[PDB]
Parts: sequence; C-alpha cells; structure tokens
Amino acid sequence: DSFWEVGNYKRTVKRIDDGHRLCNDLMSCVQERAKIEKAYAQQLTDWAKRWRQLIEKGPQYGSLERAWGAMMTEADKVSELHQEVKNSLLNEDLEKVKNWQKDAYHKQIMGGFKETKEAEDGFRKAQKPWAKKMKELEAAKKAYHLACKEERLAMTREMNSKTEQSVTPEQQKKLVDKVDKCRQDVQKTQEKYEKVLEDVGKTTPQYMEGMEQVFEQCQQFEEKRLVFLKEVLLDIKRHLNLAENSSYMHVYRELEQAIRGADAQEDLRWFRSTSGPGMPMNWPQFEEWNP
Amino acid sequence: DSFWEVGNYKRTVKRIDDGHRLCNDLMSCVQERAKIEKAYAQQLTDWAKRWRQLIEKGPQYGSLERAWGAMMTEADKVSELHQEVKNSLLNEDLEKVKNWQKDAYHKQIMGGFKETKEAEDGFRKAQKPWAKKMKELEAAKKAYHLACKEERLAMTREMNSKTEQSVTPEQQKKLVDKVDKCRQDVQKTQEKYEKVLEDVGKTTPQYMEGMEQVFEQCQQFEEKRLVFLKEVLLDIKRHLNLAENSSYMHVYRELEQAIRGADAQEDLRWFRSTSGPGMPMNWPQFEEWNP
Repeated sequence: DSFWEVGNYKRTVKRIDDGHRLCNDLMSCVQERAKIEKAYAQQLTDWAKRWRQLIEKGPQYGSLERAWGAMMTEADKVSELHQEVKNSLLNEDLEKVKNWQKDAYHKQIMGGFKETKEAEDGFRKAQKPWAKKMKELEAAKKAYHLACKEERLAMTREMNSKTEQSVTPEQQKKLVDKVDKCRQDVQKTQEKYEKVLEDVGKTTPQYMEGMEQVFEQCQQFEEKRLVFLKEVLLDIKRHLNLAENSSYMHVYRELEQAIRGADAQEDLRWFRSTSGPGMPMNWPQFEEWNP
Repeated sequence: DSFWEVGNYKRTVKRIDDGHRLCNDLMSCVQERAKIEKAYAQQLTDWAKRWRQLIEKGPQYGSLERAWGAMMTEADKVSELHQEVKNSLLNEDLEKVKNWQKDAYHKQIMGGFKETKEAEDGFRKAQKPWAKKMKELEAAKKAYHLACKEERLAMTREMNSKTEQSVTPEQQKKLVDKVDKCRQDVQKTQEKYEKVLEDVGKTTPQYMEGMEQVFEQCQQFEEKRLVFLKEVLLDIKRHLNLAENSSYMHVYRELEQAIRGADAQEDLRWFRSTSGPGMPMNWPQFEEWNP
C-alpha cells in the first residue's frame, strides 16, 4: 500500500489540488471573522450613539454627565479599532491569499489545474515501464503457479498406474507419460517468470529515481505554499491584536482620566448658584402709580 | 424666577426623584452593554468551535494545521474575557447600584419616595409664612394702587367745577368734595401697604435661613449619590478594560509563538515518509507453490 505501488502516487496529486483548496478555506475563515468583528463594532456604535442622547437629554447635569459620557466615546473608539481590524483583515490579508492563489495556480478551462495535471502526468510517465512490467510479472506468476500445480497433483494420478494394474502402456497412454511434458511445461513457464523477474529488478532504479523527480517538484510547490501560509497567519495575528497599537490602551486611560475629572462639590455648587439659594432675587420693596 | 420665589423650590425636589431615576438609567446602561459584550463572545465561540472542525477534518496536515488551529483557541480565550466582563458587569457592578438605590431611597406605598416627600415638606413649611405674607403684600399693593388711581384722575373732574360754572355747592355736592375722602382713602390704604411691606423685610431672614436648612440637606443627599456614582463608573471602567489583566496580552503571545512553531520542512518531510517515496515497500522477488 506504499507510494511504490501500481497507482498510489495519487495522494501527492490530491495534495496539490487541496493546496488551492486550503487557500479558499482560509479566505472564508478571515471573512467569517471580519463579519463577527464588525458585529461588535456596530453594536458598540449602537450603545454609544444611543446612550449619548439619553444622557445628554437630562436629568444628569454637570461633571458626572461628562464622566458618564466618557463611556459613550470609549465604545466609539473601541468600535473604531474593530472596524480597522476588519478593514485590515479583508483589504490587506484576504487579498493576499486571493492574489497568491491566482499567481501560483493556473486554470485550465479543459481540466482542473495545470499544476495538478502536469505533476500527475510526470508521475504517470515515470510509472509507464513499471506499470507494464508489473502486469507481465503477474501473468508470468500465474502462468508458472498454475502450470506447476498440475505436475504435483497430476503425478498423484501417475502413481496410480502401479496400484490396481495398468500393466501394458495400452492403458498407460498418458496415464504416466503426461508428467513428461507437464513437468517441462512447469519448467519452461518458470523461466519466463524468472526472466521478467530480472527485468523488474534491473529497471527498479529507473522507476525510483524517475518518481522522486516529480515528487521533489511537488515538495518545492508545497513548501512555497506553507512558507506563504505561515506568513499570512502571522499577519492575521498582528491585525487581530488590539494590544499592538497603544491606541487601545490609550482609550481606557482617557476614560479613567475623564471619570476622575468628576468633582461632586462643583456639581453641587453649580446647581445651588444656577437653580437654588445662590440665585439672585429682587426682594419686594415699593412700587408707585405709573401710568 | 429665582429659588427665592413663591414656589420655585420644586426643582430641588425634582432632583431627588431624578436621583433615584438615574440609578435606573445606569443599570439599564450596563445591561445593554453586557448583552452587546456577550454578543461578541458567543460569535467568537461560533467561529472558533466551527472552524476547529473544518480544519481538523482534513485537508490541512501537520504543523501549519496547529498554527491555524491556534486561531480557534485565541477566539475562545478572547471570548472568555468578554464573558468575564459580562459576568463582572452584571453580578458585581449592576447589583451595587441596585443595592444602593434600595438602601438610600425608601418607598412610600402611598406616595413617591420618603426622601422626595420629606424634603418637599420642609421647604414648604419654611415657605409657609412667606407664602401668606406675599399674598397680603399683593392685596395691599392693589388696594393702594387702585384707590390711588382715583384721586389723580378724579381730581381732573374736581377742577371742572371752575370751567363751566357750578357756582353754589348745590351742584358741587361731591363734584369737588369727593377728593376729600378719596385722598384719605389713598393715604389710609398706603399705610397697610407700608405696614405689610415692613413685616416682609423683618421676616426675610427667617424665610432664608429656613430654606437653606432643607436645601443643605438636599446637597448632603445629592453628594452622597455623586460620590457613589463616580465610584461605580470607575469600577465599570476597570471591568470594561481587557488591557488590565495581562491574560489578554498573553493570548496574542501564544498565537505568535504557536504560529512560529510552524516548520514547513518538517511537514514536507513527514508527508514524504508517511505517504510518499519514504514509504517502505516489498519489492517483487519470488513466490513458490503453497498450498
């Protein structure tokens, strides 16, 4: 069941096709993230844009309003970073895979891919001599095994020529003298087995070094993918990471900074002076008749 | 239109009610985030759990499979941190506001809140004397302004007693001698204006220092909210921040580390030895007749 069997080079071709196939799988992967990433962004914009109105239409006044309104914009700034992740994840990352797939592989309108077909042919052609000789070997194997079986079990009928009687050769026509040619039939057939056996062994190197050729070419092509794939996964990581740009870490410094900007005393004192006992007042005193 | 008017202390009571009202507003805010936060978590679990199958059911083999499978778990670890944010945001943060609201304010089955009603009464009672005296002042204002108007325009009809004729007082009954009592009507009425005017000015301090009492008590209560609110917003920030636990930063170190664990050479060499030219093989040689 090895690579060195009559036909099992197919998996190295299934690979090349699967090569182009993964490229597809991955692009879909980065896609289905972008959607999920963008899904958070839009809802952080929902909750931000929405609770900005609610807070900025009473009844929270003064500082602690701004302290609370700091949250609205943190959601916005974060929602921005995920929107960047998305715009990075699709416009840069995916269009690399898409572009490499296009450049590495080449479509054949009649057929799968030139890179799958060509490699497949090379293997097949190097296995052309072995293909035929393994068929000859098997015919020669049967030819000798079946012609041989006879001699062994058909001299059990030759020995019978002495059991009952069969004295004169009148009754022993080829009762015994079938095993003359039958044995030579076994021996002349064994020679073609041995002969085709040798031819196999002599041309094994040619079958081997020829299959290694097409295979080593498949490793070049496979490597060149794995190389590229390692890289793009690494690129996707950078892009997925919001700890890379301090811009993330900056946001939650502003939130705390703004939230410390609270000063309940000032808020209290404002409401006194604008809406309470601080408010000036025209104390009644005197009015005259005019007009 | 000041705090020192007949009735405009209402805004300091509208405040206290709005106090309990914000507590509600905020709890809803942290709620509608938790949902939105949890929304990302669940989809990062979707994309993670889902693309794990897809990758771990061919055709990606060897290292770069694990490199790619690193992403599935990063989504999981991140999705975990948002689930913590949520479980933190509701079980700890919201149940603080909910609990403080319950403890600070007290329901009055017949009425709004004891803290709104009581404060309202105190203001109203300190404005009981001013309320009445401002009504007396206004009656006294009209009483004098209307009784006065007469004398001025009704001595224009007294001067007429000399224009045409009206010699004997037979025709000048109270043609001229209405302005005798009419003037004294103006002067006796002006006295009650001046008298109620003084009473106002003397008891203004009592109206002032009495309203400041109930107001300074409203500032205590308001402050005690703003104090608590500043704190909880700060607590929500800590909880919203994934840059606080390195656990976030750790995840994207593991992803890069695992993704560098890729080694295309090993993957290539594996596929050779397990599925290619490396595979051992029983090269044809000889078979004998048995059975």
